[PDB]
Amino acid sequence: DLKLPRQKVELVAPPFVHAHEQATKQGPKIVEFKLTIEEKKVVIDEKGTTFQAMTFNGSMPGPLMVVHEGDYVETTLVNPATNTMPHNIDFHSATGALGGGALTLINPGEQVVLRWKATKTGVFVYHCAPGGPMIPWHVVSGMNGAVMVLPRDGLNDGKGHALKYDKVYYVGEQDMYVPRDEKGNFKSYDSPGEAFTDTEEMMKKLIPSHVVFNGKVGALTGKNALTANVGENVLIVHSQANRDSRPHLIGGHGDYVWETGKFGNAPEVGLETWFIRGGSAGAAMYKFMQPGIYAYVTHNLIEAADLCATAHFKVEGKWNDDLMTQVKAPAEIP
Amino acid sequence: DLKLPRQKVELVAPPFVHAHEQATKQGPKIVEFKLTIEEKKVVIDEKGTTFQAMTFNGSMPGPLMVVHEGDYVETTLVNPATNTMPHNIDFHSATGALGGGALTLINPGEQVVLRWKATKTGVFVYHCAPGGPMIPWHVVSGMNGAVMVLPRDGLNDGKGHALKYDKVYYVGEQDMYVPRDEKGNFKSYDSPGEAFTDTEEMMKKLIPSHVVFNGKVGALTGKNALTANVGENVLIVHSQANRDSRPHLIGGHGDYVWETGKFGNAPEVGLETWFIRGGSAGAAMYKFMQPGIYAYVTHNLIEAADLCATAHFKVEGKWNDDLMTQVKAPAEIP
Amino acid sequence: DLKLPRQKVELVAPPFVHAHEQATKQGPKIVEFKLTIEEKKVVIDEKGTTFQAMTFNGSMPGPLMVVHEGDYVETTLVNPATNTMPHNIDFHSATGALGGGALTLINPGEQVVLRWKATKTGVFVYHCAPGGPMIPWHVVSGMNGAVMVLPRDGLNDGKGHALKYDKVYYVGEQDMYVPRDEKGNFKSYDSPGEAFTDTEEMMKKLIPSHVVFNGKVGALTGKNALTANVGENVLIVHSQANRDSRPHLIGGHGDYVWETGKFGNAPEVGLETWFIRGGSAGAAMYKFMQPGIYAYVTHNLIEAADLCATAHFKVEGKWNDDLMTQVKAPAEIP
Ligand SMILES: OC[C@H]1O[C@@](CO)(O[C@H]2O[C@H](CO)[C@@H](O)[C@H](O)[C@H]2O)[C@@H](O)[C@@H]1O
Ligand SMILES: OC[C@H]1O[C@@](CO)(O[C@H]2O[C@H](CO)[C@@H](O)[C@H](O)[C@H]2O)[C@@H](O)[C@@H]1O
Ligand SMILES: OC[C@H]1O[C@@](CO)(O[C@H]2O[C@H](CO)[C@@H](O)[C@H](O)[C@H]2O)[C@@H](O)[C@@H]1O
Ligand SMILES: O=N[O-]
Ligand SMILES: O=N[O-]
Ligand SMILES: O=N[O-]
Ligand SMILES: [Cu+2]
Ligand SMILES: [Cu+2]
Ligand SMILES: [Cu+2]
Ligand SMILES: [Cu+2]
Ligand SMILES: [Cu+2]
Ligand SMILES: [Cu+2]
Repeated sequence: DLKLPRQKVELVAPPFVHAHEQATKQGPKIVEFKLTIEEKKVVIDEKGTTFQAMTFNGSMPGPLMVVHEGDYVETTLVNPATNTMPHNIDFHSATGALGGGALTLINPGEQVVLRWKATKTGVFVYHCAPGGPMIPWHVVSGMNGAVMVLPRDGLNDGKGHALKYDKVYYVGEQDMYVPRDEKGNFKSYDSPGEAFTDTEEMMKKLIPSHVVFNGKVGALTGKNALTANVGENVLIVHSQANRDSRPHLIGGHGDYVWETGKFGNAPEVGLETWFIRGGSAGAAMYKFMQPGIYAYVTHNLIEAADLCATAHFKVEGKWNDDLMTQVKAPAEIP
Repeated sequence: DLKLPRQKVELVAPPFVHAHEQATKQGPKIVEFKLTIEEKKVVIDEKGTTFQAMTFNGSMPGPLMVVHEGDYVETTLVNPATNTMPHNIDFHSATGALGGGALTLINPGEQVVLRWKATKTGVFVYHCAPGGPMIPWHVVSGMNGAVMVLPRDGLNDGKGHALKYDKVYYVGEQDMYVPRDEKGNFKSYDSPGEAFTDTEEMMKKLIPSHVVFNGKVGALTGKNALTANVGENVLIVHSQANRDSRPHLIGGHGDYVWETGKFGNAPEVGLETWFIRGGSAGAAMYKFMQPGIYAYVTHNLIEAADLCATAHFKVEGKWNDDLMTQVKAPAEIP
Repeated sequence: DLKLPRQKVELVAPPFVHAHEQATKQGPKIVEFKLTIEEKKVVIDEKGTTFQAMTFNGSMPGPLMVVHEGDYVETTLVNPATNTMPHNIDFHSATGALGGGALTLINPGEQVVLRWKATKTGVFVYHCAPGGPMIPWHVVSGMNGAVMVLPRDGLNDGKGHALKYDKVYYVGEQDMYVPRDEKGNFKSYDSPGEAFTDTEEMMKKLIPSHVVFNGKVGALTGKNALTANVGENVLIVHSQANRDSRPHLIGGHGDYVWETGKFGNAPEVGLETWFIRGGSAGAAMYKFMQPGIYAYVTHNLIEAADLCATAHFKVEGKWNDDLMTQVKAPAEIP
């Protein structure tokens, strides 16, 4: 019935983002994505704590899907028979049927195909929402990601100037609720079903045990640090499907920030810390001016340093002494 | 002394709103409202948990009061002798005397009349504030509502285009603190005074037991779902007098949103989730494009699904397959 | 190497702010500040609870530093030998080296001199950040303040009109984590090092025991109330280095508010309550219209009334009956 060209997208694991154009001369197309649900026990910290995760495509967050305004997004959702629970998908970018959730419920062994038109620009959460108390449980178990709907002319600053990024990263923040036993050690479970009772009791007290980026403490540090060069404009897309976050780039700024994540609104300029409302994604762009290590954190510093919510950037380039200099190194007080 | 025409308003229970004009050719008037305090034990969940509520006009939230910029709002506050405590009222829309709280303290058996000029447009909280530790207790017991001060020319989009709503609903979100006994069951009390000690201990730990719309789990579901039709522009006013909230219309958007609630500022466009700061009201308008059920939630999904914060909309009209379609129904994986 | 005029600033204790110009015809200069770290046991409430504080210049918050865009800020940080721990400083206003933290780590007995160029306007947090789990601990122990970077032409409303304040106050909000013993009394400790284990356990549960302005319950009340006169435009700078806050002036408004704190963005108008994201500072200006007492609170009313987060303003001038009047004093119900 709908006769537009079709384009397949090969999704990639976060924090990377599949190849895409910013400004395009393509007209609308049907863009085809596939997500396969995987339920799996994973390690979430350096002490070896385990967690019953539920994921789109094996990752937390699920992959970033990128399209342009007026595209039709056609998603094949697959729930293999090796899973134990029904799942679905709700796109905050979509209109009707609970974001698609009412049309995508699939038992283990089934798949479904949903199409929605991308009428609203910005970055948006997607997540599983199977019904009732299951909705929060599936989301905080890892079943969330994001989709970016770009204007066809790319991003702008709201004063008529183009904003082009040199690279984009997707940082998905996940609040996790891992119960402790009487001795005070984290509990491990054999199945998501068995984790449910204890996990729900903890969830309703609203305090996470862990808050992590990309699924694990230290995921985006060391070999897996984010990278840039002095002079590069980097877009950081940040989502949180359940709980607020307050991103901050230590040693940098948000030069242009859409904290509510929606490109019909002009970005704010020159922020120190921005706010991602639980159930939303936002985006910040920064042109790096200095080399060295930066940390990207939520600026609840207890969550950042003690609960897991810290990423690093390693930046190459030349140090600018005009911007900052150590006038006198540490020395004994006169 | 002040010689303007007087107009009486018959308040209605939320989520409905008394009849009013958007744009008006009336000039300023003295608009007269009456609020009668009622203290009462109420049921707040489907399990039969009870709660010592304190309310304006018998409802949680108190009713929405609607006026226009430059009107004088004259409120008669009544504290009948059947109540046990002093009460007052603080309007965030008003200027001076702690929002009127310093001029409205009334013991059981008394009434008072306050007038304030509506110099600031937007939606604003009102709440009881009797002094000291009583202030939070009365507010989280249900003594809060909102008032909407419209521009005389009605709402606009900040680019010169009128925004007219077809209907308005008021959703008041209430964080409730109900203590549990040693067995882990919710406690019941014979009076608000007796609930005070246990309730205050719990309040200071900052985690609610319930978060509800319109006073009870499921208040705005079933027979009492909100309603609309495809093509209707609906304004949703949302208040939270004590704690943040992150409203989201599942399957829709906020087409025009004043998250800080104040109409001197242009609305933001095309939001997925917005943020209501504790101690404020905000407003979002959406033109429905699809029929069916929508849920309106705070997008802390634990609060929404497990603690009570979910409303429904039932929308009539024709399904738009261009916006969304199930391409292939659930079927066995090839 | 850098040959600009030098200007020394004598810092003053909050909530006051050192003398400065708004709009200036001075060009860039090197502005020189000195901060001396002090670790000390302090009383934080009227019951006599003690707390192991760590401070810049002996105060919580540290003093407000005021400069203009394009100034170079040269800070001497001193860690006297009477202290027990290493410390450093991170300015959110600065670019590179973790905001200066990577260049300013000093042991007891040492000092360091850092210079950074003020390229971004607004109000910004500064705080200690010595590494790892120490980062949150030093911040919630009191090691944070703010710096205001003004445009050279002073503030404006984003529609071409100047906004000039008659006075400025700095309100620093501090979340404190004081553990309790088995009887339920607050614990006291002999050193910050000894407070660390118990304090960290409590911090990771994310619920503060106290939330205070200017370091103590009631700090900004009584003799130490903030003051103004009817007709005065007052700027209130508010910071929170770790946790969100929702400032509200009871009986007033935010006439012009930069909630994200950055003067490259136009202020919002006519707010009731605004939001300071943890890890940021914001600023609100209000022209007082009515005399009397006002309270300035975070509008989580439990935090304000029960945990310590309330300041007062005493305002002199003539009462305006047009804005508000008690039409009928409290009287028996007919
Ligand atoms: O950045 C969005 C912001 O910019 C304005 C112009 O100030 O509109 C720009 O962006 C629109 C959406 O991308 C474009 O269609 C428009 O052509 C462009 O000027 C604002 O209207 C908008 O809020
Ligand atoms: O939506 C408010 C926003 O729109 C602007 C114009 O961009 O002003 C409009 O609204 C004012 C308040 O309602 C009107 O008085 C004005 O006439 C109208 O243009 C902005 O100034 C304002 O922030
Ligand atoms: O208040 C900042 C806001 O105002 C605008 C004009 O609408 O720019 C003003 O402020 C700039 C920064 O101070 C000035 O450089 C400019 O000259 C002045 O018009 C907006 O661009 C800005 O976002
Ligand atoms: O050991 N179980 O709580
Ligand atoms: O049974 N009372 O806690
Ligand atoms: O008495 N100590 O927990
Ligand atoms: Cu699922
Ligand atoms: Cu959702
Ligand atoms: Cu009351
Ligand atoms: Cu209030
Ligand atoms: Cu320190
Ligand atoms: Cu910081």
